[PDB]
Amino acid sequence: DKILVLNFGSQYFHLIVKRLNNIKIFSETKDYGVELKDIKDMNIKGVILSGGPYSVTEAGSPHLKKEVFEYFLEKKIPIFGIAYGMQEIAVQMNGEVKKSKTSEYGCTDVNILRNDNINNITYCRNFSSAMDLYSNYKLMNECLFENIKSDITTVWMNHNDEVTKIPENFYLVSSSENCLICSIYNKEYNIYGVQYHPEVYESLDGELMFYNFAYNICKCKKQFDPIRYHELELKNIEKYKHDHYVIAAMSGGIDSTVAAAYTHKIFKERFFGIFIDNGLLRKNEAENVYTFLKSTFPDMNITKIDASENFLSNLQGVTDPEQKRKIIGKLFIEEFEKAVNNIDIDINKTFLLQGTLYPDIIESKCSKNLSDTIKTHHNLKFKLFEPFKYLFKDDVKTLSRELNLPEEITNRHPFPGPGLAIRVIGEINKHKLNILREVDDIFINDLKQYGLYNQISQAFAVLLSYDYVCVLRAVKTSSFMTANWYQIPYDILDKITTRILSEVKGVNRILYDVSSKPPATIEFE
Amino acid sequence: DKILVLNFGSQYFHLIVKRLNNIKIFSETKDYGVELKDIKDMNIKGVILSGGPYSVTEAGSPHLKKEVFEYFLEKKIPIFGIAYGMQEIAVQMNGEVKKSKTSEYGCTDVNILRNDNINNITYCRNFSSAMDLYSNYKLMNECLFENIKSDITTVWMNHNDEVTKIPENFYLVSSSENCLICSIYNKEYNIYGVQYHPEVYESLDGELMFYNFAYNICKCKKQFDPIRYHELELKNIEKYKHDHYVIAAMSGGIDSTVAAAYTHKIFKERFFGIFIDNGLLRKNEAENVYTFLKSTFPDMNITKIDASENFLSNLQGVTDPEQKRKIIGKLFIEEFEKAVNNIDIDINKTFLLQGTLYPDIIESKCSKNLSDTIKTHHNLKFKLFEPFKYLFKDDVKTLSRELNLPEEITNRHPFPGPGLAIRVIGEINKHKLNILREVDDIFINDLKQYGLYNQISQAFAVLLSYDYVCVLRAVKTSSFMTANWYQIPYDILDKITTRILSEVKGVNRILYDVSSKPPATIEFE
Ligand SMILES: NC(=O)CC[C@H](N)C(=O)O
Ligand SMILES: NC(=O)CC[C@H](N)C(=O)O
Repeated sequence: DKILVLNFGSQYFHLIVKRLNNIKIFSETKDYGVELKDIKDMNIKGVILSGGPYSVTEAGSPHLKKEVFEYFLEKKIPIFGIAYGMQEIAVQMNGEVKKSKTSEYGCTDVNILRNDNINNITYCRNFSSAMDLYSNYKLMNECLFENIKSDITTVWMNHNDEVTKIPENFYLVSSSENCLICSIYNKEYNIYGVQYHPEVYESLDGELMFYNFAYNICKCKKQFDPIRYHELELKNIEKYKHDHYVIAAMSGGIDSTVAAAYTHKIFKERFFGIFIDNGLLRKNEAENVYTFLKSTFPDMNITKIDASENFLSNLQGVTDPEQKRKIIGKLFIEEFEKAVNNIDIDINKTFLLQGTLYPDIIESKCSKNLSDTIKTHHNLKFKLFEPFKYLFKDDVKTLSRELNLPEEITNRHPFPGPGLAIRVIGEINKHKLNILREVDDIFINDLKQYGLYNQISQAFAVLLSYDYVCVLRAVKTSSFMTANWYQIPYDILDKITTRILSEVKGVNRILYDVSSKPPATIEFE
Repeated sequence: DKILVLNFGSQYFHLIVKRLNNIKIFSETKDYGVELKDIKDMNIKGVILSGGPYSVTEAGSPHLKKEVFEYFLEKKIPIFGIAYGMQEIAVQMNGEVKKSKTSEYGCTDVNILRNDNINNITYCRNFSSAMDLYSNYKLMNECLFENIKSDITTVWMNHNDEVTKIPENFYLVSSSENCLICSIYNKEYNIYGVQYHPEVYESLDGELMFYNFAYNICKCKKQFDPIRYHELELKNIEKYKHDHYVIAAMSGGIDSTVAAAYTHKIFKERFFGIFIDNGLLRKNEAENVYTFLKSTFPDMNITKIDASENFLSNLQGVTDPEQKRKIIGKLFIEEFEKAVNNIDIDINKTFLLQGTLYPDIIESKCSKNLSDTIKTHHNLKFKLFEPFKYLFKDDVKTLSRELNLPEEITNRHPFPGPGLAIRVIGEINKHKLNILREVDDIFINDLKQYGLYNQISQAFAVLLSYDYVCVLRAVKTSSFMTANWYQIPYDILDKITTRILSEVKGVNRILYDVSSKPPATIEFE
């Protein structure tokens, strides 16, 4: 089952192939000007159209023959157009493509469209209501996007021309802030179209859309099941389990606690657990995180650090978020090294274990904004060990269940690097932290009691013997650069605010953030 | 139909009579030790028990005979106990009254109880859940409180002993923060009990509960209908319509615009309208308020003032709310006098028209907190003219409809004295006002568009080319010292926040206040 791929001049053409090789599907390359005789004798159950530096309507521009396109639809050959490829599918099928209003380059989020998802569009006036615009186009109920987490997906943009008129009898599937008709799907001829480049590493769900295309749509008979795994990288390092050591910043997050779980199984004695209580943690996490780790991992060597006093004194006076982040970052590297320099081992023979995920890499790769980022800490040059570099968050959740670990660790909302520092606005103090912790803990303990925690991506509190003002944050994260605010039922919401202003001393006003990202952010500072 | 009133030593006993005389019901006085023979020959269709400096259970304390109480219930004579009077009704009917945990003195709000109203109680742990406590007592569906605006009512407290055990087969009707079983009602014997003193001027709904008691419960045949009126005071001043003049601070509020409407009819030429644009007003109120007034009152002499520049320069640097209020107040008296000193008339022969209401007097009388107060401005000694001194807000709404005035003026939320000054936190600027006005106007224009404005007591925005944070305020006011926060439907709420962060330049975050009063307030500063 060879899937045919055609080149139009895309600088990402090899990535299109490399994607197929990672998902272990056979592939054969031909250009955009192949005579039918060369692809008729071959068994082909799919077609892919690449991008190209040319304009889809200008003179001398690369295209396909008229009779070769009428060869696919009759033989039931699913088509897939990328960027310039999508534009080619439009032009040949009575669709109009002209120069766009504004170009698109870099990381970009696109909205999957149902008749339900239409409400999630804010940019209606960019090209002026929600349904007032999508009444001109078709929709449906969700097949390319089978098994996708959210209705958003981060993709790689590189183009200046977009589609202007949807081809004959097509469904509009996706839209972006600067490209309305971004993705299409013909149910009749089983054709898919996309303006972005899913093959690019920056595109998060690129391999997922390819797996659904060739397997679940083109019906290729697999023949290659295992392939890429979290254990493949682990089975590799097994050949170093006596030569070197492995250290890890035990933070308490699911990413660090289930990465250390396997790396302790390999380096049973050569593994060092380093947990640092910066004093910027939540209520009782100074002990509960440590106590839990020692209990669940008895054989694991754990070194607990209390540099909280070194964090407070160094943050005194500092009110600017950037310098507050700069201090915490440049101080975390110190207390970590100092801890490593308490356990005498070969520095040139040791690994740096970092539960790093595929989305974490791109979030750092595609430099957009790093205020809401979680993995912050990502004079000693280590050989970095990131076995989950090609893995997802939902994946890690599955492994943590296989290890008989509780659900408490897999439901735990992602707690960022700088901690409560960017949650205490202005001057930071040990007193303000105490007040914020009392408020934050009540807020969380209730969300658990009434069962809303699991339905929220991330929830916390912000502080704005003086009486202070508190803000309650609760979001529904779709991508690392876009999120909504969770709509807490009022009856439940009322109880929390009632139980905070009554019990906690030092607060007389509670606010709830009702601003989305963009243009806002998850974290205040 | 004489209503019997009994004295126990209350210092407010005459007020109990004075209330009856205002509602024009016949009354006859006897003490707490009347022999039955004196009240049997008299036609009595009601009974009232007053307070007293004594304790209801101590030795030598004033009480009633056992056979005189068994005289009412058989002859169908409705009873009404006040403070010590209520405590007497309890003791004689197998109810227990002991010294309270904490005393109560001054203005106090009490909660009317249904099975619905139980959720409005926050002080459950003062004597620990909502229904967990009121499951021991009885409730019902709302007769003493016929035609009452809210489920709260401001009353006058003076006592140290409260009831501890509800008398045989009684309904619990009201509760306070320091007195659980505050008001009772026996459906069997038609008996009512109250810990507070409704006869006191400070008690807002004192005359209302008396009108329902004697008329709607005791069935007295009226014989006196007109009595107190808004026109009685107006018909009085008619004897000065040539001797003196009348000036009024035209603000734009319903209280000033429908008070000037009548006073212009009397002093057709001797009346002066003074509207001051302090620059702290809402969007376009600098002209819309003036233009409306001149149009609806063509014959009325109106003097428009633009002291906005005198308000800004004087408020520069001032960030403390108290001094911000102190400046505005001490400056409003200046621009008003200066305006009066532009119209040469006899200063010793002029009236000061002030649309003042009965609740406004008590709000100032019972000095609790004046941050949320509306009537703020309440070297020239005038003869004050307050014809609505004994009138309610709901009353004024009825008169403004009789004058064929639009609903726009009767739905207009009460806009306070200091204006947008206490809504711009910190340094005040002409720039910040522009940004706040754009946000506030959008917020209001939407509440009108989606029809929530009328269901809200008061709604506005607060600001916290720099990007600033905005807070949206929307409350359900029950009393001038207690209020909830309105629960805006999310779909509607989402649109507003979406339309502010997109259209308004200078804001990147929107918050919504979810704190009630107490312990918070309506206004930030
Ligand atoms: N990457 C691309 O395909 C961009 C090519 C060309 N600029 C276009 O408008 O499509
Ligand atoms: N005003 C009153 O009736 C108070 C009297 C007395 N102190 C009591 O506890 O009732």
